[PDB]
Amino acid sequence: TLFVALYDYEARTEDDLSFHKGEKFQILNSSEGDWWEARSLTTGETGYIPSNYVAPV
Ligand code: NA
Ligand code: NA
Repeated sequence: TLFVALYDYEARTEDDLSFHKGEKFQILNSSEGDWWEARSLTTGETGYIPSNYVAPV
């Protein structure tokens, strides 16, 4: 399942990942809590994204 960003998000540090609304992600870890480790299908960048900012495609 891919996930798609509902809103733009600007990351605070190198650990979280900035993204634009409509960006799609493949999710690598969702089991660690509510920030999921994800790779952007736009750029390939990988980092934590807030799981409440994305929805399944
Ligand atoms: Na970042
Ligand atoms: Na969500």
